[PDB]
Amino acid sequence: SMEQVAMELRLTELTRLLRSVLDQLQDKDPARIFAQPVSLKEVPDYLDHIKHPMDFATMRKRLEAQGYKNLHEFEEDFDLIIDNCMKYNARDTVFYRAAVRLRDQGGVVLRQARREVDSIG
Repeated sequence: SMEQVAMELRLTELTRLLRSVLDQLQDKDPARIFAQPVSLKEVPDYLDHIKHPMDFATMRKRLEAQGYKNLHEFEEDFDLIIDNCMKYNARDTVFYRAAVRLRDQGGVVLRQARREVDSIG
């Protein structure tokens, strides 16, 4: 149907906008602390601590399959990156501090992304 096509075009345009959002958030992580999944070879206990691991590469896979239907879903995954790190790592660590700075800087970007998603529809 044409209605199904139109819905698919909207998902594609959302995907474009989320791709640009993802780029902008990841630039706020120049250390690349959040680029890849925590390795279970190097942190064998991780899944005892963290139930839903997340990272920028995993988000990019989901994005490229058009797997985010709305901005809320994408924000949920970004918050997991931050929140997981702030739980596993102590306040005094470079990892925790990196997550705080990512959260603070990413807020700016997400605030305008929400406006854009509502504005364009």
